[PDB]
Amino acid sequence: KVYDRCELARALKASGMDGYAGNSLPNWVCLSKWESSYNTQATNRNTDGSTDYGIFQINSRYWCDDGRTPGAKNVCGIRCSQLLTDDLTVAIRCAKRVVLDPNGIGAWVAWRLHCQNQDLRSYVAGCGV
Ligand SMILES: CC(=O)N[C@@H]1[C@@H](O)[C@H](O[C@@H]2O[C@H](CO)[C@@H](O[C@@H]3O[C@H](CO)[C@@H](O[C@@H]4O[C@H](CO)[C@@H](O)[C@H](O)[C@H]4NC(C)=O)[C@H](O)[C@H]3NC(C)=O)[C@H](O)[C@H]2NC(C)=O)[C@@H](CO)O[C@@H]1O
Repeated sequence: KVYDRCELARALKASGMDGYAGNSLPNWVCLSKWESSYNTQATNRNTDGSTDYGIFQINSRYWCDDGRTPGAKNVCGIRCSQLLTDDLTVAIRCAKRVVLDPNGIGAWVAWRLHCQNQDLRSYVAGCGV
């Protein structure tokens, strides 16, 4: 599914992402936009054999099992395929686990690049959330 920006903002707010581990909602909408253009089916293969999956582009070296990644740890304890559904439940559950590690939201390259230190008001403007 390709989510609409406010549609995604509502689903994230409903799921307790607003303020999760101290990260306000706009943070999550901004990273989703730059990581996947709001597409739950987005996939990106890396030079290292890993692949990034879903709306949050979660990497198969550490978080999920895709059966073809060298030295994979599967910390979320899921199949990477579960990160590509229209339903965001599993992706959200795994994103919540990722941000608890020491690097926090800095785990996401797109966040470090396009969202960190920026004015993110625009990402939730007009959503009424
Ligand atoms: C630019 C590019 O090629 N790639 C990006 C890709 O980097 C993004 O995926 C990110 O990959 C990085 C690099 O592998 C991941 O960071 C590692 O994350 C693990 C897990 O948190 C860290 O190990 C943790 O280390 C802490 C501190 O020592 C320990 O407390 C924990 O025990 C250990 N946890 C476990 C469970 O092993 C490791 O240190 C990180 N490495 C570095 C150098 O920071 C990052 O998690 C990952 N992000 C996501 C969202 O999957 C990816 C997404 O932006 O896109 C591009 O492909």
